[PDB]
Amino acid sequence: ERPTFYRQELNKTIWEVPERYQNLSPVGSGSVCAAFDTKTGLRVAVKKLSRPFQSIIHAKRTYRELRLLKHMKHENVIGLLDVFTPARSLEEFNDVYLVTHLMGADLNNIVKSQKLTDDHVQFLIYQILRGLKYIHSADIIHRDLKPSNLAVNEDSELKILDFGVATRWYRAPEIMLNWMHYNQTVDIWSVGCIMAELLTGRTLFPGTDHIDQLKLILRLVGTPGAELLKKISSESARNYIQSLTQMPKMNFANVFIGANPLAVDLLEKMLVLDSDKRITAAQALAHAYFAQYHDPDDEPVADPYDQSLESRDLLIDEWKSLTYDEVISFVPPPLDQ
Ligand SMILES: Cc1cccc(-n2nc(C(C)(C)C)cc2NC(=O)Nc2ccc(Nc3ncnc4ccc(N)cc34)cc2)c1
Ligand SMILES: CCCCCCCCO[C@@H]1O[C@H](CO)[C@@H](O)[C@H](O)[C@H]1O
Repeated sequence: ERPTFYRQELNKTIWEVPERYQNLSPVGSGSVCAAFDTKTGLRVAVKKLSRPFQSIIHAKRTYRELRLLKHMKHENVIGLLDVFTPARSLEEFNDVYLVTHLMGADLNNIVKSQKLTDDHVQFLIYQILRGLKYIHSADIIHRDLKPSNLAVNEDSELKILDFGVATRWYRAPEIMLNWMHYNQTVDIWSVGCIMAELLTGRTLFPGTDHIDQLKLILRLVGTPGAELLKKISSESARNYIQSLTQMPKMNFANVFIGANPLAVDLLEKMLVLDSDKRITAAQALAHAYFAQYHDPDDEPVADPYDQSLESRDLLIDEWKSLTYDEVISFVPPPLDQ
């Protein structure tokens, strides 16, 4: 069933791809070409992974990304159109290519190139939360949500991805404080930071580093209360928190001047320091702010995903063979009609 492959050098890089994919053109940097998919009609991104089996960290990362992308089947989350290698045997297996729908803009472009209406914010944050509900239901935490990880087309349809502007700006305070474990609601923190930026056109917490990032956060939300202090396991974190000059929680309505009050109320529900008290993605979808999009009959959950597999301690050649099996067992999506 093997397709016919053709070779081409593109910016001093070899590219060996099925005939299916035509008119490869580099779009930046592994490395990515825009292509025409003759099978489907669609414009695609073909990403040739960089040194996928260089080391155990690379091989594991390769395996994890392939497995995750094979699992994602939701309108607001990146999906896999195809995965291929030009190898006809495991023994000649060294290259992995991923194929996805080609993206135009990201949300860093739309924010930095527009003044967004409240109506448009409603729709974009809705879709982010709808993809997160799905991702979170598989017990997956994104951990890296920021505008550049959110693709948005000319129809304002949005997809969550991970390309793999500081990330720290959108990171929950518990990750700043190097918390041992963290909750799925770290991602809700990020959405709050993103939503804020879409409403104001400004980075909410542009910390120059991690201590500075905490400082800026605490300025808005206040220093921890005695309920929250009681939940700090770390002796060192606990001392440092108790060492702070107490700051009061700001009223977000006096900060987000001119914004829709329902949008402000939601921000108050997302940007809570205590993560146990943060609104969840599924709860967020039912907030009055999304009254005109929310459809509890069309906000699906994912099948369970076994994370134990990508976390084993295996040799390079074993991750390699496992990745090969995932490539071979790939079943393509159905075409539209
Ligand atoms: C590194 C890594 C490791 C493990 C998992 C991931 N994740 N995780 C996810 C979630 C949690 C959201 C399921 C998604 C991914 N991987 C991912 O999104 N991969 C991806 C992202 C962007 C592209 N690239 C382009 N695509 C579409 N148009 C373009 C147009 C231009 C351009 N330069 C690039 C592109 C290809 C693959 C990522
Ligand atoms: C000084 C700023 C540090 C405040 C960090 C507290 C915010 C995190 O909140 C904490 O998240 C944990 C991780 O999932 C949970 O186990 C705790 O119950 C929760 O209170």
